[PDB]
Amino acid sequence: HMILLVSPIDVEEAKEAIAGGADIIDVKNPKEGSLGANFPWMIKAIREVTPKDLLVSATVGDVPYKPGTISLAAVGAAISGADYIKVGLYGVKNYYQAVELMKNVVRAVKDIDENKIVVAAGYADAYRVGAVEPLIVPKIARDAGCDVAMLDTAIKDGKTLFDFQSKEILAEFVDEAHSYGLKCALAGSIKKEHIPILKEIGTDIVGVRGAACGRIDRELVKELKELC
Amino acid sequence: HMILLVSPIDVEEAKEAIAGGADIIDVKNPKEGSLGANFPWMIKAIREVTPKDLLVSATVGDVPYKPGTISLAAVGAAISGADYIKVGLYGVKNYYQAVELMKNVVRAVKDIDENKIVVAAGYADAYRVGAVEPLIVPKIARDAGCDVAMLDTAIKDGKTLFDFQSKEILAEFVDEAHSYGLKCALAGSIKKEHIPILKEIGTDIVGVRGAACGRIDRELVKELKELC
Amino acid sequence: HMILLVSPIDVEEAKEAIAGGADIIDVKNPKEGSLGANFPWMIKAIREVTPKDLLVSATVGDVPYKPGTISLAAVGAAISGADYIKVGLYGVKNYYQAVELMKNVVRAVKDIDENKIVVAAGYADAYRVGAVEPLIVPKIARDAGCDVAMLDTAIKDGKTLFDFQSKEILAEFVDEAHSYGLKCALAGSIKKEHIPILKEIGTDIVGVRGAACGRIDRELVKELKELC
Amino acid sequence: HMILLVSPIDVEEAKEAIAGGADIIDVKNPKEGSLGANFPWMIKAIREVTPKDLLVSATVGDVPYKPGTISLAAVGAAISGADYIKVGLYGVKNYYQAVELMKNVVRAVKDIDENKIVVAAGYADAYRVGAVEPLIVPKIARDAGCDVAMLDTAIKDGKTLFDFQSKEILAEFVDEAHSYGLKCALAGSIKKEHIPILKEIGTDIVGVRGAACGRIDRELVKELKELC
Amino acid sequence: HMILLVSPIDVEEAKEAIAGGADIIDVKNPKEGSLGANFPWMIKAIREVTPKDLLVSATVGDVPYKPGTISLAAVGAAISGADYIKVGLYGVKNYYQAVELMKNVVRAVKDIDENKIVVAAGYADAYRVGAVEPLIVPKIARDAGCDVAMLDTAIKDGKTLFDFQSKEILAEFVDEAHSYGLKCALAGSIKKEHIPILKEIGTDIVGVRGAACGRIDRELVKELKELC
Amino acid sequence: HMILLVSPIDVEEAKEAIAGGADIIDVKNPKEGSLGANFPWMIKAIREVTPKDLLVSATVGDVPYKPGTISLAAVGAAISGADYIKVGLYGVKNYYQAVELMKNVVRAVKDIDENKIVVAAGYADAYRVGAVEPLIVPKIARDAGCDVAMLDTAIKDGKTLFDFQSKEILAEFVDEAHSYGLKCALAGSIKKEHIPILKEIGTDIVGVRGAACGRIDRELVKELKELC
Repeated sequence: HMILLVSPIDVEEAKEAIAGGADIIDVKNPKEGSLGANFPWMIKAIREVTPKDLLVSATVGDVPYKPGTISLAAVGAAISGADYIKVGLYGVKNYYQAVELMKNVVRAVKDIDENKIVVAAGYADAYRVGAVEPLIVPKIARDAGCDVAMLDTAIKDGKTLFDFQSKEILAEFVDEAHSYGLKCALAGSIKKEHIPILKEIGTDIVGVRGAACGRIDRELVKELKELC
Repeated sequence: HMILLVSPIDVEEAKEAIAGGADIIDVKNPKEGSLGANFPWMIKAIREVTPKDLLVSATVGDVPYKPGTISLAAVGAAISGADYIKVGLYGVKNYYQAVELMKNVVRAVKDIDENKIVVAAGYADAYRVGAVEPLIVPKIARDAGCDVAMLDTAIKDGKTLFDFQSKEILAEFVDEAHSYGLKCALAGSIKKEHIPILKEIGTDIVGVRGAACGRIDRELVKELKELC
Repeated sequence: HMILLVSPIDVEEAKEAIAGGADIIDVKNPKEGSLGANFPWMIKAIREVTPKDLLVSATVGDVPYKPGTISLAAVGAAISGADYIKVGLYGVKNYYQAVELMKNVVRAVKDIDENKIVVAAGYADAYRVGAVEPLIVPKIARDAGCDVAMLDTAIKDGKTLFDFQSKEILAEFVDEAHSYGLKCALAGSIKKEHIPILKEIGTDIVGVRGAACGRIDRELVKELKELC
Repeated sequence: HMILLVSPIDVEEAKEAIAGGADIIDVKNPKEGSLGANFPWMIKAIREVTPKDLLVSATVGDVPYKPGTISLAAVGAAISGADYIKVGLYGVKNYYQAVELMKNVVRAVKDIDENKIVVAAGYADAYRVGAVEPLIVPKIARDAGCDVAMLDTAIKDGKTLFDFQSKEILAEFVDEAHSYGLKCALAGSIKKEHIPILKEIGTDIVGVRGAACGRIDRELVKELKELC
Repeated sequence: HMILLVSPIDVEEAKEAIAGGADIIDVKNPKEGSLGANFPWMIKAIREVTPKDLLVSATVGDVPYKPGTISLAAVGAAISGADYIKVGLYGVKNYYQAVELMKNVVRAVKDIDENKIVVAAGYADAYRVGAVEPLIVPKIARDAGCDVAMLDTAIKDGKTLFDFQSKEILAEFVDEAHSYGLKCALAGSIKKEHIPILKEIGTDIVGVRGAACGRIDRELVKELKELC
Repeated sequence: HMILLVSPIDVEEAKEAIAGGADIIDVKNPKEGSLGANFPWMIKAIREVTPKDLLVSATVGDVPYKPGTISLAAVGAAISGADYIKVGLYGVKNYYQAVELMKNVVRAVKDIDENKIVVAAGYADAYRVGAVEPLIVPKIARDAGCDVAMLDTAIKDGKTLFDFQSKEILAEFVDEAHSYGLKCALAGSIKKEHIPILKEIGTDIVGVRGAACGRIDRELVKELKELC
């Protein structure tokens, strides 16, 4: 079974995603990057509109290597109502820098609530932005004590997760994350056609917006949910 | 009268700064830059050790132009016990970018408590790092609804605030901040010799570490406090 | 009352600008940048064709921080017949560099004739080119002993002065320049629609080319002059 | 016979260079680069102190590719009293850019006085600064209608002309300049030991300062003059 | 008499070039740059399909300044069947770096076969890519002991050899190469119209592809051969 | 059992390494980078002096992403007598670029001699130079059909393999390479103290120079060999 994560642009789109059967309502800000951070008031508004039985995810940004700043930002997201706190490993260049930043984020979030989930997200197209190698995100997540290893695309030019990573390499990524006791989330201009492929490789969470649109349509969210 | 702000490296140095008569205990992390952010657990530990009649300040970083990330970081610092939240205007390039970021930080902080103080900090040596022009900091603080306009040095190579800014320009900066109803904080490898000059021009807050030292000595803090 | 400055590409366009009622005939070279310098023979030819009761302006370039070179260039422009000598503050990064360069240009020009006018020009979109903050241009002009504080756009991609600066900030810029005894010139793909706004805020000089057009039409210059 | 060119730092050093037997008194500003431009008032003061029978040289800078600005700067230097106007081919990247800039400088100077001399100067160590290839300076000078082809060093780290160019390549440079009817000037931390080598290859002008120093000593200038 | 060099994209295009009367069959890989290196198996396949009375040329790349790597690559090209080993002087910045790299390539090739020919190729548009000045290529080839001095274009945007170099400068380049006992090859989006000009100046080898197309046609190669 | 690889600077150092018990004699050129390529004549001289029962290794460089150039260079190294052909994965940015380049090198080498060994070498400190993530080298080597997965240091500032990679991460690297049927070589300012650690984790080959010195001493090589 695959969990459906939807990233609405506003409170109205969140209601649509909820009505359609989305499992996680993700709060991000595309103007600030792939995993750009939205504001504390927006995360709070989204947690307020989201039913109790569903989880809210929020990004802290396509982050530079600033452990202190990002640890404080993760506190801001958690306090604001995020159940999943997601870090875009953008400015971190290698395994060690990424583990150092993520360890501090993990401590910061768990200190707010031990039940909150930390997501280490790498970019499938990291080479286009100089970000940390995506294939080492499962080890970064394992060694930092994260709960979820994720991939998304950094540049939103229409090129998908599958244009940057082969099915075999992605299947290896998922297997490796699972071997470390982690869940695996995959996104990057995902289309309905990609859903059975992601389900097949054992992906735990799929992230979408475009596939549900143009604005989010509950009928299309329902269609995606059925495919999961 | 000038308020003395001291930036201790640890809880032990904070106790030393408190014992010596420091008015504000500033929590920063030099490893992450001039106004590098420390961790939520450190801000909390410092507020716990600091007497209730003294204020705690915390930096959110030498920030990139990421309003959402920085607004969340400001929440993290405020929740952790910071009374003053300081933003290093590093990655912001002009007046508009700086106002947009600071307006969002002001909302994030004032939403928690209208009594918490927001400091917009520019770099006296901004040109060495590509940061926003320091002389427009008072207008950025005015237009973003900040409480304090501050200058510090970006590069810690021993060059002081006075090596980058003339007494006349600094006196103009202080007068302009006061004309907009703001307080003015000045720092940048400040030495004991600089204190009467800063007092003379009407500076509200002086920031130090090196002058109180290599470790923070309460006797040296006392000496600086007497000069204020 | 607003003075109309027109920047013709050749002697024929200058005649058109003169016939249409332009007050200042500005000699620049767009091939070398926003305020690119034209040649001594062109400034001389333009002053020869321009009636004695009108003033000739000439740019010395989108200048790097080379006080000696620019002071010599200001001499070249003045000797060639320029009444206004305009410096594009491009390569100067801060207040101090800009004041040092402009003080030397002011000496070079005032030594020739105290009646010749020195214009310190900043870019409304300075952040796109790394140039000195435009909002400190009035203080640079005050402290260097310039006569006019000006703004123009650095990149000629069709984005105007009003796309980079708000009416309120521009009104503050004009008021500040006037408070220091300076005149204020504003340009940056100015359109006919912008003229009443610029007049309203107390702008002394408006610079155009595109609005008077693709070639300078005397009828269009007349229309702009009537609006001033 | 080799002509001795000396670059004094002030009017007092110029008097010393004159007394020692220097043939050309060169006015440059090392703070602005290898061939950094001094101010119009300094060139004028040097021409005023220099006897009628000696020539004054002045640089217009380590120039960017800005023909208009540099043509105006050459006018400033010529008007100020420079007999030789020297252009440092720094920001020009190839033959065509260098010829375009130099042709305009040549027109500008000759329009002031047909008897004035234009010097195209390349850097022996151009690769260290990205400047135009020094070995093509004789063709640039020929094709732009310059009078002198020159080489100097861009970075003043103590590395000489001979550390960057072999005697054979320099002899070829001199022969080529002579074949085009040009004079050849050579400089670049020249020492007394280098003088017979430069004379041997047929160099017309040698540029010094250090070899005459520490301040210029007329006795050492006399010694260098005897070696020429 | 001018020799016709054609650069086919595959074995089939090579056969067309051969049938049409091409004298040299050049093996390059546009994906890796202007003079990008193809693979050993491709050079071998081309040498096999080419009649023994015709020569095969192969590039080793738009090379960085890595003498050892490039000397080994030249061995690879020679062993693979290349008669002409062409080096694109891309990453070399000046005369000395280019002579050092080329001397090592010459030794590497000569140690395989004394009869194999070494081409030192510069870019007519070197300024666009930061490559060594094209006008010094004849001296680099002379001093490194190369057999051929060549120019091509670095960027394949449709701008030709004649857009970057004047006929006079090219005639000087050819004369200089001949004076050093070298052959001269010229290429850079050459069109049929350029052929009589190149023949007139004494060019030994002309390089084409586009002028023979769209795929290479033997009829078009025949037409170009007649013009040679 | 660990194999001892020694990188001598000359033929005399190679003899010392051989006499001391070195198993692989590695030919590199530090002037061109960490894994800078030496010349064909040097590889040939080393293969000649080395007893036939020992293997010779040679680097093709800290390579840019130029498959054709590098494939030709690998042919040059193989033809010259290298048994191991080592590629420094420097300019390749990700898994895909590295696999593409390495697959071509593997084909080029195999076409010369099936018994020759291809080493895919990554940098333990890749982040300092922008090179491909070292932790994905075992997958690159597996997928390109290489025989050996190696790590070395890019910058020779005295910082070792152990300063950049933890013993656990290195043990994982070795286990992963072995799981894909590869051998693992580790180097990077290795000291005698590091040898038991490398042996413990199952490293197949250890690379040294400094630990055997100052020039290579057979007594010191013998000591290192005993530790292996």
